[PDB]
Amino acid sequence: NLDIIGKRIEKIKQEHETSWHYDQDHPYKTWAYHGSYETKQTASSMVNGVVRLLTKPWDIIPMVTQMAMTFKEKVDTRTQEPKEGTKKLMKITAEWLWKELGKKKTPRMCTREEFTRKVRSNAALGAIFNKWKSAREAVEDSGFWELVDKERNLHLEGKCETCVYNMMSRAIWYMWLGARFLEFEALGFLNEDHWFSRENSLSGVEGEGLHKLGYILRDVSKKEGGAMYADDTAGWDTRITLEDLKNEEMVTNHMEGEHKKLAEAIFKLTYQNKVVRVQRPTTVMDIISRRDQRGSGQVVTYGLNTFTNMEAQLIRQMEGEGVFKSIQHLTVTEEIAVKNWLVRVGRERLSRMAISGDDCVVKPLDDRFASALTALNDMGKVRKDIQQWEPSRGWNDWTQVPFCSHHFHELIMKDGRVLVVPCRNQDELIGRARISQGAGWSLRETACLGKSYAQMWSLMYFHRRDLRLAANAICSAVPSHWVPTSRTTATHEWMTTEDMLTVWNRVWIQENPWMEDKTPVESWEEIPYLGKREDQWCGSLIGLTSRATWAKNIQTAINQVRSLIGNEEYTDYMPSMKRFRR
Ligand SMILES: c1ncc2c(n1)C[C@@H]1CC[C@H]2N1
Ligand SMILES: [Zn+2]
Ligand SMILES: [Zn+2]
Repeated sequence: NLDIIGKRIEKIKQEHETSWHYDQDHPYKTWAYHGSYETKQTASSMVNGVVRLLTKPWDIIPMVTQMAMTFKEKVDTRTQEPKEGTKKLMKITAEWLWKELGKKKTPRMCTREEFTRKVRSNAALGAIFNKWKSAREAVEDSGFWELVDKERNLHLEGKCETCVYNMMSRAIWYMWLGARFLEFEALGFLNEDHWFSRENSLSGVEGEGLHKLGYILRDVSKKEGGAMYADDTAGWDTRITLEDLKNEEMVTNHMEGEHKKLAEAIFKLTYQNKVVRVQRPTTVMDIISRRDQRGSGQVVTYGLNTFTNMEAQLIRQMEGEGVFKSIQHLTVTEEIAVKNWLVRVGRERLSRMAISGDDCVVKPLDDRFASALTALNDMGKVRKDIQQWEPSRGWNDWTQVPFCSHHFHELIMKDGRVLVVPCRNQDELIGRARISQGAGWSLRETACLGKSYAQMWSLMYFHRRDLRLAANAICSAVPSHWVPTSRTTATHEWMTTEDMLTVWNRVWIQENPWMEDKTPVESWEEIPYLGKREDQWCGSLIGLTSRATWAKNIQTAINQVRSLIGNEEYTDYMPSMKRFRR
């Protein structure tokens, strides 16, 4: 309690000495509350005019148009302590999992140099405004690094002064760039050195890319066993227990010297004890604390979610296979059985899973897994939209399994070769491409963001008639040499000025380990579409009068956008499609 968080609390007390008051009408039940102080401030979604002018039929589709318009009483809930048997299962599994992940890796600190480079090419590290304008400026000023230095030496002393969260089924905890640096220095290696790659972790998909995920699910489907299970957790980040945070901290057992000490401080002082500031309209700032739940940087959150999800799913697999009988208590001989299972078949059981943070697909040895719920429920990983003790429903076909907001189609090229392609409802794709975030977008910057969406569609969603046509239209409407951009940056092969046919050949043929025949594709007409009925099932407007008029008159839409942008060098990509090729 207050000995680890007090210093942080004390410091804030003073910067607002004119405003401090222990409010008696505070709305917190599960968060420990400390005090309040005076503020008065808040980021709505803006429309991308380039993409909207080239997607006119979707102007009358509410599922698209409603996306651009516009629970914190789930952050304020509590998880129960798991039973002794559960805690033992988790500790044995976590110990074994860090050793496996460590066999072909070496923990190490990330550098000021590495951090500086990340900030100087716009990765969302969730920082705040103050003393310097942007992150770009703070990193070049040596005063910052003295602030970082002061904190760094405070952490080696086992104490914290400035590592405080700012709150804003989503909840994002921004920190000041300094606290973010120290998190990255100690734990950045998990992402920077690919601990959750499929090669390293067997269950993981870190860095794999949307073009690989379907091939990975088809490889899991080839294993002998039961249905494919894809159970979503209800508010995963809020169900992370203090026992979870303690098993995650065991990565420090593989560290040495300074690194070990810096990493122990991040886990102890910032993850297993937290200090947060929250906007309350009644407008004040509330200084609240709690020991459990996930509140880390988004990138460390991804890696530790993947770890604890891999652990939870191996234990659910152990329950289905009868490795242990009850979660109340692991006997002496059950412990040795669990250890022996892990050593004997643990790596095989990891390969039966695809795990992306809180998102999983599991192909267990058989369907006993469906009704193996005691460990999963007692660890607090309660399933979404199903009653606590109702057996999971599994999927019989890998092409129907949801994963990372997609499903996957098997698509045969006219030349016999097999593509496994990513897909989702087309209203979701079009609605997202019509949205920008933040202020001060020039017309050129708005055009370059539209071009980023268009090139992603050409590479990932070429098989959707409407998206291949709209992607060609946007790329024809934006000057040929203008560089695609984003403001928060899977593997993004579409972020390039290289010709998209050359990039398609590299991704889907040359570098595709599931494609034996490396014969290059010479034109977009060799690249197939879904069946027309399947395209309609997944949200295509093919067949509607609105869509026919849009396609027939597309040059008029392209020319409207070219007229707004002005007298620039453009390329016509529409003749890459059979119907515009005369
Ligand atoms: C153990 N620890 C770290 C690494 C390896 N093995 C293999 C390759 C070369 C360096 C890095 N990746
Ligand atoms: Zn600190
Ligand atoms: Zn589909």
